[PDB]
Amino acid sequence: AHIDCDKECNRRCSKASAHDRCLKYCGICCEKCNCVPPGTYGNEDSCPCYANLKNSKGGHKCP
Repeated sequence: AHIDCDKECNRRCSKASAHDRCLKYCGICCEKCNCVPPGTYGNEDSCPCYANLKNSKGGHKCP
């Protein structure tokens, strides 16, 4: 089922300069892979669904 990547991301970038560009972006990445890791770090591994989610350049396209 769909997870609250918005309500969750709301924390990831709860105080991020781009509280929007971040969340928003997550609002999409979520669709790509319903994964929301804690804070920000290697934790990604935990949720590769979104981790593996990168661009062509090979950089984290998602926040």
